[PDB]
Amino acid sequence: MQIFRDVSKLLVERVDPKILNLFRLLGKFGDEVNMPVYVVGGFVRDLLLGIKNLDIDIVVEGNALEFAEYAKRFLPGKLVKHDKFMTASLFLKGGLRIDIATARLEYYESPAKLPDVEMSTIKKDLYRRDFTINAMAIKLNPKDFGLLIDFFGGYRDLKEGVIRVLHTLSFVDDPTRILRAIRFEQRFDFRIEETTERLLKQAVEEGYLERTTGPRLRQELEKILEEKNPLKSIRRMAQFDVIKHLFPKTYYTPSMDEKMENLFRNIPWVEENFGEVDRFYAVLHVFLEFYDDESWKEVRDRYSLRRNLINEIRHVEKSAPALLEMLSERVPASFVYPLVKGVSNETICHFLAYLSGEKEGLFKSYLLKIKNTKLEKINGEYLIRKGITSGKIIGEVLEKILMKKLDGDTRDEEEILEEVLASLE
RNA sequence: GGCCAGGUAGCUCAGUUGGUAGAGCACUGGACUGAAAAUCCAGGUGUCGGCGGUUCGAUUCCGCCCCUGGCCACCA
Ligand SMILES: [Mg+2]
Repeated sequence: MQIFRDVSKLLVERVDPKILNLFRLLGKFGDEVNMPVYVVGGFVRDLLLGIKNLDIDIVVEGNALEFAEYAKRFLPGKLVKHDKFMTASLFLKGGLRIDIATARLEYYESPAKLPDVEMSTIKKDLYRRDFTINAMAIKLNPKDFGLLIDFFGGYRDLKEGVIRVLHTLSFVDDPTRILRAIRFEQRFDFRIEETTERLLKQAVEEGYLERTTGPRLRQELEKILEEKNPLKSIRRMAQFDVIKHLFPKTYYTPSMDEKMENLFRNIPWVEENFGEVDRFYAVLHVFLEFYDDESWKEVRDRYSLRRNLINEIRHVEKSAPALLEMLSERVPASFVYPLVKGVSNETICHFLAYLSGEKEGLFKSYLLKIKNTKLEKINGEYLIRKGITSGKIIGEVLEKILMKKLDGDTRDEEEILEEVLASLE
């Protein structure tokens, strides 16, 4: 299979001129310090796919700290060195960020061994990457500038739309990929080929998913839910039995599946009308239903979660069937008010996950009715001017006139107020 | 530097239809007992992190900061 290709034309045509000049300069610097310079990762992939990619990952063969320190004087900005893994991050004044890493054999020799055929060193660095499409590099050195370097066939997999791991232990080294793969499947329209699907299933069933830290898995989950087709992602994780390994007490049934369908269907509506909605907590709302205190404590400790989330969830699971019967009997909005009263948008999404069709339209209508229709006059300071006073009572009265206003009867103010006061006797 | 969480008495911590402060312990004495391991009934605790805003009124609703913890900052 063909390894090297010429992307130079694609480079100059597609890439932003600023980033391009940065590439040129970095390559030249590399020639000056006798270090081969590459740009690697998602940038290459997106470059082939015609997608804008801001973050740039540079891989040099040599000391990356020396290369960065060398490129700092010529490039305005702030250098942050981490001497652990020999990596540096150079923040340019333009707002761009350059990530520079070291490619070396962990033995090698000094001075730097000259270029070897097939470029073993950089190959060794690209073998550690997750998927073939992210395993490709591009040489920035002026002589070789615009050289696409693909050992593992990431180009072929890019044309055929294939998600493929590098080796059999890929999911063992970084089980987070189990999620990421799925995300990629939904990021583009791509398919996970047979072997890595087997490797994924094996990885999940062997409990490598639980070994990894919570926050990373939560991060990849959040990234998954912000992609284009969340439903297909959730169902994909369901196929691989990922959901129960992430959340032990969550069992994915056709009922829960339908809930997720309604949920993702109604999320754009809530986001439109009620504003920004966290999709992670929106999904956990359905997932974490009927969790006992122990399990909730564990799942909250693993992936850090709001301590008040379980209260909202339990509120929903408390008022859901009653809500169903309310919408079934065409009950006035005054009775549906206390349930959705002070709740978060995520809670509202959860409620919407329980219904479709006529009940959906009705609940949305009542929702928009509650969102609007707030107040005109009277309330507290004006009730001070009147017979009542001193605390809770007047607030109760407020809720009364609000309820009479939500029942469909609205004319003016003190008329409804007088009705309420007459009913207080 | 990025992200996710917390701050409630001296300590560890609960508390959402906004509506006047909560539990165990820290803390003392006595009954039984020469004394103790011990249990019994028990004597009062708050700028609810800081500050604006909405409300008659905010620990709560919201925005901006202070502080603590965790994840991450080769691969990721
Ligand atoms: Mg980067």
